[PDB]
Amino acid sequence: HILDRSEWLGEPPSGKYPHLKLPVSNIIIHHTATEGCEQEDVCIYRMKTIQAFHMKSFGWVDIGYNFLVGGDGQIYVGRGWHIQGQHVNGYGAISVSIAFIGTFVNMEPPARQIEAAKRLMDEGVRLHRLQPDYHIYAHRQLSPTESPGQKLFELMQNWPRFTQD
Ligand SMILES: [Cu+2]
Repeated sequence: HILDRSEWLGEPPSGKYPHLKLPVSNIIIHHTATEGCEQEDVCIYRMKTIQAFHMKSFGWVDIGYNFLVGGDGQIYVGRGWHIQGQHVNGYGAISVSIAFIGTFVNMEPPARQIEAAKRLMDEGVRLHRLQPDYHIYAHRQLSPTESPGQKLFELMQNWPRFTQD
């Protein structure tokens, strides 16, 4: 279940932003450092609120992430596959971001949230958005941040395609 901008009731982007050359080789895992969401209506509310924060507080053209996944086990489309993402605690790696909605410092995401990210990535490969040999990194490997949270970072150690280096 993938909710696009029309389904999470988002605003259109306020301007253009550099395109991503596809397929991309890297996925970067974030957390949103907000409350999590375990049912669609709450996830949609969170998405709207995060988009507003990014657009109004930071002045960005759109919610910063390419994709987000909710504790409801659903995928939320942010900027999508074709547009470069933007992130607090920035980095320049050519990649697509997936933000786990929530804060995973001392709690883990439910299985269904992790499974949503996995499903998103396999679809990326099928539709030629992600290279077949793509690698997965944590935001904190690339920038001085806690993101995606200690507990989620621990879980990632055993993920297929997770790259320590
Ligand atoms: Cu949909």
